[PDB]
Amino acid sequence: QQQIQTLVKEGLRGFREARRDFWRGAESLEAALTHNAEVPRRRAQEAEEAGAAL
Amino acid sequence: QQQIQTLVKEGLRGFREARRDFWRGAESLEAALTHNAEVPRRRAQEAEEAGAAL
Repeated sequence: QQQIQTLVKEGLRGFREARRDFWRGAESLEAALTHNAEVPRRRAQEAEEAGAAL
Repeated sequence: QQQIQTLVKEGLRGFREARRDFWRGAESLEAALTHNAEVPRRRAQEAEEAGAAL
């Protein structure tokens, strides 16, 4: 109950916190790499706006 | 015929060359100051294009 129960119950919990927050970061970065890429060549205000999001 | 005829005939001729070329420069600069001023605030490719003409 000290070691193995605690580990199963609440010993993976901050690894799983960090991992879901971390893949959330890459979800948003995957989306903003797309966003960064949808910039027309003529544009400059869209370029700095897209690039700030990236 | 040496001095006063020559001066009347062809003695003002390079002053008048320089002056009409010079007011021509300011005609085009008056027009390009207008041109420089017709730039929408959103724009950056129009800004550098207008500004190069100025």
